[PDB]
Amino acid sequence: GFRKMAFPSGKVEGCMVQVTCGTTTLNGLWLDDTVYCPRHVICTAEDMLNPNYEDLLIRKSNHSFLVQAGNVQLRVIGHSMQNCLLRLKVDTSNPKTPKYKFVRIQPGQTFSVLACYNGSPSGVYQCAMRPNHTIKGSFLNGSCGSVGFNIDYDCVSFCYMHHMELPTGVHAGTDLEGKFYGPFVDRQTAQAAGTDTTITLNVLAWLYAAVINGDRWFLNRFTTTLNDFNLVAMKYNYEPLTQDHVDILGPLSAQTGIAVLDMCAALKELLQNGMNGRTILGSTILEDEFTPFDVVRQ
Amino acid sequence: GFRKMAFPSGKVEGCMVQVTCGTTTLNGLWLDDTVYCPRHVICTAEDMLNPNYEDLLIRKSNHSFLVQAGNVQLRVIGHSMQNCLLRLKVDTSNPKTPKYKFVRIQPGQTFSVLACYNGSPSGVYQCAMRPNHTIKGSFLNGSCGSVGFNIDYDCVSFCYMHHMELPTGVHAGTDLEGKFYGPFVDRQTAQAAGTDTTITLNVLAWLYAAVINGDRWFLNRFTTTLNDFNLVAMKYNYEPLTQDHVDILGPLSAQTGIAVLDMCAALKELLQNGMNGRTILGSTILEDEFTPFDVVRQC
Ligand SMILES: CC(C)(C)[C@H](NC(=O)C(F)(F)F)C(=O)N1C[C@H]2[C@@H]([C@H]1C(=O)N[C@H](C=N)C[C@@H]1CCNC1=O)C2(C)C
Ligand SMILES: CC(C)(C)[C@H](NC(=O)C(F)(F)F)C(=O)N1C[C@H]2[C@@H]([C@H]1C(=O)N[C@H](C=N)C[C@@H]1CCNC1=O)C2(C)C
Repeated sequence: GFRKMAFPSGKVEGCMVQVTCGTTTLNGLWLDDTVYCPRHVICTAEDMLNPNYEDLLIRKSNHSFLVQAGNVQLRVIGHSMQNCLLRLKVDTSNPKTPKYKFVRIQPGQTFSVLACYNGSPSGVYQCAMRPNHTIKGSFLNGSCGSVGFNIDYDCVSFCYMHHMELPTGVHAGTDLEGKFYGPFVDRQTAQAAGTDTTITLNVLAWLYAAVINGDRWFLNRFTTTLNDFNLVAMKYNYEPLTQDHVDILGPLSAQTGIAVLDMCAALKELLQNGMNGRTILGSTILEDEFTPFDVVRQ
Repeated sequence: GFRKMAFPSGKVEGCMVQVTCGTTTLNGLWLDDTVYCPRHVICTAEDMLNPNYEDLLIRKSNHSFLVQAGNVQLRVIGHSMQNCLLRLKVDTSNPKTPKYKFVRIQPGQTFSVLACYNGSPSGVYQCAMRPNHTIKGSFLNGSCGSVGFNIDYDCVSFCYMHHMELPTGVHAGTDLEGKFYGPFVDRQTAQAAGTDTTITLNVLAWLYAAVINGDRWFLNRFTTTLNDFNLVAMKYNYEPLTQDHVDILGPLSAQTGIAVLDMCAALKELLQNGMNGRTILGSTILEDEFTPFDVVRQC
């Protein structure tokens, strides 16, 4: 009784459309009278080596954008570029527009992804912004324009739009202002991320999830200092723990009766001695894509 | 890049309502002018061992059922009992009703669950119907009436309505005709899941996914017949493979060039010799809720 859960996607499904330029098709996000989509929709195998997007956009008209909201075609009455997105103005305002915000998420935070193909939603899953600013998604051909989001009350916080897959199989994209997460550019050329690390704050939160759910085999009577634990974190490619992070784990610490630095001693033991064929919440690996907030909500 | 993915939940979100009888509230599924919900909504510590549902139902008027679709109350116009569900006729037909059907999901097949509380959807996740007819869900108090479903093209196939949690932490419920999956009853009494077994068709799909992903340390050159693999599998509480299962794995065997029965011989050795601390797709435990359809669609 503890698993990856995505937000219900209906508020986002009502905003998904299909945007086509010539032979290139991807998904767009339709909010009020604006459609947001990745700008490389205007590209045709000049995806490579030299996308000069200013040169390629000046040569386009409104008429060269075919935007389809289901059966209906919306007419583009304007267009501008913002960073790596296009903002297409259309004559119709989406009646299904939810209360929404655009936010830029921090590494370690999680969001739900609505994977779309030809404007049509096909799956929903949870994932996280990695410390190296990639995401470990599931995106196939035609998935560009799919969005990541969180929902607070009735408000959809859009945080990700999908652009590309790196050769390691992880993914890269932008916020809804079109600025990439990480060092990447929307050009079909080989690009690497920085070396990733494990999200220590999330592993600790998931260890609290396990205690809350009856898995306590890994606890122990020892404890450790912050710097003592951080020395072990660095050896195993975990990111350092901050007093602010300890402060974030306060509510989970209270509800379980295990001080943060005690859980760190437990984690230190799991890194050093392995898990010895046992499981935690049904997993044989230390899970790092649940935030403290995700654990409390579940 | 393989991961569990749920169907987009919007088509079901627009059908979720709250149903309240006195002190007990749970979720209902509003399609056209019918609201479907577990019948134990009419109970009040009559839940204990022996609710007499026909007795409790005859003693209830339409006005005792408080049905709320978000902001607005819906008026219950009639009601009947179908197996372990109530069917509430309301005066309003749901304008958001999608194309739908009611299906009986089979052991081994997967579906998405929209977990709801007080008629408000809170999360979506994917589930397998286990061979012992339970599901390994994530349901808290108030989750009853949450539904599981698949979506084909534009049509929602409803297959599950949540009723209860068994002592091992797994969950039981019914199809949308109110017939329970498994030998369970909606009575708060001593009940236990049967012995689970492992969904072998899905473990084999997972090994194929691992081969597609470049991991093939577990392959060997032994051969096995279907019958000799099934005899070993049952010794380890694995489901035996059927004729149809071998056919279902055709696409993945063709894609990888590994004959179905050769992957069976790979699995047979894993069952008999363990993993010896090696990992498959990052895990020392064989996943059995990822279907051959999920592997095929995610490649
Ligand atoms: C994977 C590929 C080698 C093709 C390339 N990657 C690199 O060039 C890199 F090495 F720089 F990453 C790449 O993704 N693109 C090439 C080109 C865009 C993009 C693209 O096709 N986006 C798809 C949108 N529908 C979603 C992708 C497709 C497959 N799975 C996804 O997620 C732009 C960078 C303009
Ligand atoms: C777990 C409990 C000991 C309470 C009991 N279980 C057994 O009696 C068993 F052990 F027999 F299964 C049980 O579930 N119920 C008691 C009673 C219904 C049901 C119930 O409360 N359903 C909840 C619906 N809102 C969802 C559950 C709650 C907690 N987590 C869930 O999923 C009925 C069988 C009429």
